[PDB]
Parts: sequence; structure tokens; C-alpha cells
Amino acid sequence: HHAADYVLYKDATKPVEDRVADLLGRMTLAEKIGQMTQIERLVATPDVLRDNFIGSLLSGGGSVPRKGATAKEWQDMVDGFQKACMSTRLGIPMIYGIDAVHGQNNVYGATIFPHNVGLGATRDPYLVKRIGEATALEVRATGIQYAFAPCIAVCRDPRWGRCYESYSEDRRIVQSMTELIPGLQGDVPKDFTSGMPFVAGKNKVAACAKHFVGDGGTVDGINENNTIINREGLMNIHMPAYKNAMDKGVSTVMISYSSWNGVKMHANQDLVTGYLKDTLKFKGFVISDWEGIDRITTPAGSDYSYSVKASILAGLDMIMVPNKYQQFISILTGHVNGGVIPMSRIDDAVTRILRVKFTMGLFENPYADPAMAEQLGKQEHRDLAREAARKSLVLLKNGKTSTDAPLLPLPKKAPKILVAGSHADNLGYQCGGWTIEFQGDTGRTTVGTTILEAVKAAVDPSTVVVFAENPDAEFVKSGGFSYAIVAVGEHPYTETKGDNLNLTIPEPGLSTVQAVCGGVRCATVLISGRPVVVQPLLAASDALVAAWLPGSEGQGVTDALFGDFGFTGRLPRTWFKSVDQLPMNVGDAHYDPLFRLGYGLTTNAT
Ligand SMILES: CO[C@@H]1O[C@H](CO)[C@@H](O)[C@H](O)[C@H]1S[C@@H]1O[C@H](CO)[C@@H](O)[C@H](O)[C@H]1O
Repeated sequence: HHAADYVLYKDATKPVEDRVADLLGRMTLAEKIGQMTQIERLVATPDVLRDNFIGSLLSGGGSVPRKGATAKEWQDMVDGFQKACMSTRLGIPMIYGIDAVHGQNNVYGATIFPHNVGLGATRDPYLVKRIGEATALEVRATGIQYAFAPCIAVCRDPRWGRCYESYSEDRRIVQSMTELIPGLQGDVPKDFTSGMPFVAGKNKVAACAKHFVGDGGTVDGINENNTIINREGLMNIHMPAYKNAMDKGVSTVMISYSSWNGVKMHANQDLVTGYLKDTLKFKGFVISDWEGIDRITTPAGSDYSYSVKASILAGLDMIMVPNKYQQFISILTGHVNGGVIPMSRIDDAVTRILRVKFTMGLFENPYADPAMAEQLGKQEHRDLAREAARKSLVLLKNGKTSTDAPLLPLPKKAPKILVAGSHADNLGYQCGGWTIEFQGDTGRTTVGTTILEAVKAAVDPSTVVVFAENPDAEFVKSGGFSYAIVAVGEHPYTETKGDNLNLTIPEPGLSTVQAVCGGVRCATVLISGRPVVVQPLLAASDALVAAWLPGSEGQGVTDALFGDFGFTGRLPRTWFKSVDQLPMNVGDAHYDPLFRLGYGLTTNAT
């Protein structure tokens, strides 16, 4: 259509499938393999990107241009990489991915939403959709086009370090929370075929349903381990939400480290090609996890040639290398040159990668929009996170006996109150893992309101607020306090570091709750990524709230404590009596919970 030097794949008016086909037919082997290669920003340079025809970059957890970097610094970084890719012969833009899994969480000043287990407690798919919308804007604020979310693991054992990344042990809650997908990407159009990738445009991002499949089902919740369940249980528990993801046009799927009955997902042709592609009709791209291919072997990385062969023949399209791109490209090129991997496979992989890039408008807007920078940490997004935090909270106890006055909601006016505990004035702890750093961190890591700060912003100006992290019993008894709010729980963790067989909170936690509640009526706020041993906390406390990992907006906690809204959260997991019972999920034969899935006390707004 019309000029001397017309190249159909560059024509924005043409159908995506014709663009894909036109570009693919022009590409060399090196240009194809390049598309299939995702590298860390930490090993990327202009020359590396250009000479290897690199298709994608990511920031892994904590991989940032520098500490405290502004939205514009992020855009400049991404643009700098993109300029190199757009200068190749074919000018195929790279897509940049990041784990924006509760906001754009690696970024200083990004709104930090509650983690997924709290979101499950909300039972509010529309809220999650809205969080998807806001997240897309904050990810685009930083120039990034692709979020490795949602995690749709159905966590079947809370000893897993990633249980907080699952919305529920009940697949139906997980399925309902796939509304994150059209949040992040835009609603699919009315026609729409299930399994087609979709992204509305430059104000949205490509999503990623992960980690396919049964990541939530590993033995003793060991991270990356074996999931021993039969096809019926796979299909009934761990699969359904992937089908909802297909219907909502999720653009990519990330493969699990885990194995299904001794077969490594990263080598499972029957599930990746047979099921995801050929039965669910997924037409987006399938990405590996980080060194997921290396982990096919034991030790990991010990026969990387076999790792490339097995993964690529299994039907993986893009490999998150992420560092040793030269070895990956060399080996894969060898396999293709040797006839071990047919061109038809390469062409399928690249066809899917390009389909997503074209569909989302990446060839029309490869560069960042500086006007979107102000989306980062935008106050409306914070008000949304604050709403979500509040809705996430599950009230487990409100009075030690049935005839006690309920403690919550607390009055905003009182002569003097105590705020205590390790988790009362620690933003990093209240955000938990995947915040600023991979494993999360302690202290004031980003912009936010701690519980203490929230309490001070909420109360009557005549209320004197005292903070003591770990006061002794006497201090409390002598203080003249009307009540205390005490906040304790788990430290931040991510992935294998949080695999935990005992599930008890670190001390001082319990000892502080005991010393405070022994002296004055107390509301205990429990910060955790999962159910933890809670009977001793409960026995000491007048009221106790499971606040999960509520994120940057700690006023979501005080909104419910002071009665501006009523508690509405409901457990999205079974609260066990003992780790010796685990796994123990709703619907099991021996089902003996401390608190069943669905439990939650309520209050009315005052
Ligand atoms: C963020 O990368 C993590 O890095 C450490 C080392 O830096 C690896 O040991 C971990 O296995 C990965 S976890 C993996 O990371 C993907 C990219 O961030 C993420 O999307 C996925 O959900 C994780 O399983």
C-alpha cells in the first residue's frame, strides 16, 4: 500500500497475522533465535542487543538502574535499550518484563498493593481488576511494557514460601481473581477467541499467567519441587484458572520450575504443546522461568545443551536465560543447524513472540511516554491500595468472651494510646517480599504509611499516641493507656527462603503481644503471607486481625480499626491448628481447622 520502500510488517494498518508473517519470512536464523532470547538488563549493552538481535530484557527482583531511581530514569534506561534494538536491520522492538506483582514493586515510590493472599480475602474481583489497571499505569510510568503477573498458583500448603502469591487454596477464588488480566491488559473485544493474546495499547501491559502448572501443589509445599497428584486433581485444582486466563486473552504464560509427577514442566511437551497450545488453543507466547531450563537437569546447568533441546522441543517460545545469552544462542543455533530442532519449531516460537509484540502495539509505540511518569505512586492508586488493604483484613477475634464489650472499632479520641510491636512502624515488613528487593527488606524502603503513621493520621488531635517497639509489662501497666494496637508477624521472604516447616512468628512477637495485652486491652495486628501458628496470639489478645501483607498504605489497617469501615474480609485459606495437620485444605476428608476457609468476623462502620 502506496510508497517506494514499503514493508508490510511496518504498516500499522495491516492485520497482525499478516504483519507477523511478513516479518517472519524476512528473518535470518540469528534474528529468529534472537527474538527467543530474554536477557537481564544487568548483561545488556547496545552492542549485545544489536549484534544478537535480542528479543526481550527483564529486570529480575531488585534489578534497578539505581536505588531511588525516578520513573524518568527507568524510562531512559528502557529507551536506551530499545534504541539499540530498533537499530537492527529489521528494527524489531524488544519487550521489557518485570515482576510487577503487587504494584510496580521494584520501583521506589511505586504504590505497593496487598499481596495476593489478602486480595483473595477481599472476594472482590472488580477491586483486583482495578488494581490491574493501576498497576499497568505505574509499570508504563517506568517505560516497561510487560508484567510477570498474575501468579495463579493454587497454594495447597502454606509452608510454601510463595503461598502469599496465591489468592486462595480454592481454585474458584483464583479463577475469579483472573480479572487482574483484563486490568493489566484491557478488556478483550466482544468478538474475541479464547487463547488469543491481547493488549489494548500503550497505556496497558502484557500479562503473564504463571507458573504453568501445579506450582501451588508441591510436596510439603517445597518451592520448585514435585507436585504428586493425578490428572484429575491437576485438571480440577491447578488448571482451571489457566482456562479463564485464555478467555481473557492473557498474552504470555510462564512455565513452572516444578515437576508434575516427576516430569519437569520445562521439559513437558504433553502439557506445554499438547495441552496449553493445542487444546486450550493458546496463541500467545510461552516463557521459561529464570534459569528454568538449566534446572531441568540435576545438578542444574549440568547439560545445558539438553536443557535447550528439551525446553524448545517441549514448546517453550522465549527463554529467560537471563545471563549467559551467548551460550544459549550458540547451542540453539547448533541444534537448529544440526536438524535436532526443526525450523518449524523456531518459526512457531517467533510467530507467537511477534504476535504478542504486534498485537500490543509495540511496533507503533516502542518508546516510553514521558507524560506517564506521574502515574508512579499516584495518589488515586494509593487510595485504591488503601481500600484493598482494608478489604483484605480478616477479623479473627473481637472480645475474649461472648459477654465482653467488643474492642473494635476503637475510639479515635482517648487520652493516651499505645502502638507497639516490631511490625507497627516498619514499611518493609508490612510490604513483605517482592518489594524494592527480591526478598523484600526492613524499614523505610519506599514511600508509604506505616501502622504507626496511620494511627497518628487517624486519631483525634487530643489523643496522645505513644510508640514502643517492644515495651515490657510494667511500661504498659504504668502508661495510662486506653488501649494498645500491637503489630507483629513474619519477616519478608520470597520463593525458597520462605519455605517454612514450623510456621511460627519470630520472637519478640508473642512476648510483646503478651506484655502489652497483659496490661491494657489490645488489638493485635498480625502481618503474614499465610496462616501461622496463632493460638497463643489469640489467647493473649482482646482482638486479632489477619492483615496479611497489606502493602504501602497502612491507613487501610486503621480505616477498619477505628470503624471508618467495617471488617468484611474472609479467610481465603484454611487456618490450621497445627503444622502436623498439613496439607489440609477445604473439602478434605479429615478437615479440622482452627478457622475454616471463609471465616471472618464483621463490624459495622461507626
Ligand atoms: C527475580 O529472579 C529470581 O532471582 C534469583 C537469583 O537472582 C533466582 O534464584 C530465582 O529462582 C528467581 S525466581 C523467578 O524469577 C522470575 C523473574 O523475576 C519470576 O518472574 C518468577 O516468578 C520466579 O520464579
